[PDB]
Amino acid sequence: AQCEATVESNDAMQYNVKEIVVDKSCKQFTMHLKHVGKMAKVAMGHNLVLTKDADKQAVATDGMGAGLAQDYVKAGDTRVIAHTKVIGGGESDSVTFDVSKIAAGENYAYFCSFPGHWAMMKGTLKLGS
Ligand SMILES: [Cu+2]
Repeated sequence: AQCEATVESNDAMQYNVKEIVVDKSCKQFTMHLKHVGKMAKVAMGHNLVLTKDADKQAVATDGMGAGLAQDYVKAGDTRVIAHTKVIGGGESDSVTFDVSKIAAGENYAYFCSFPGHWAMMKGTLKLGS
């Protein structure tokens, strides 16, 4: 609703939403992440990272080497448009980004960069109205 969406992540390594559509009327957009499971962040942590589809694996790979304290996102990664921190069960986080950083027709991927999670936790985001 509005210029925001909510994605729930669980203990089975899956997002509940696979597609997010950003309305052209939005200048800013907010992504809310809820970890609805009950596992600790050191075992089942989840975040939400947004990049072009092409940068997915490169960003996830560098992110794994950043560490948990860095939310598994390489500090100042120029390929990451937006990202939340890594959360454990019972928690949540939000990230707001400038819609101008998004282009029509372009393909964007949101995925979890916690080690090994990217291959199963990913979705598509695009500008469309
Ligand atoms: Cu995850």
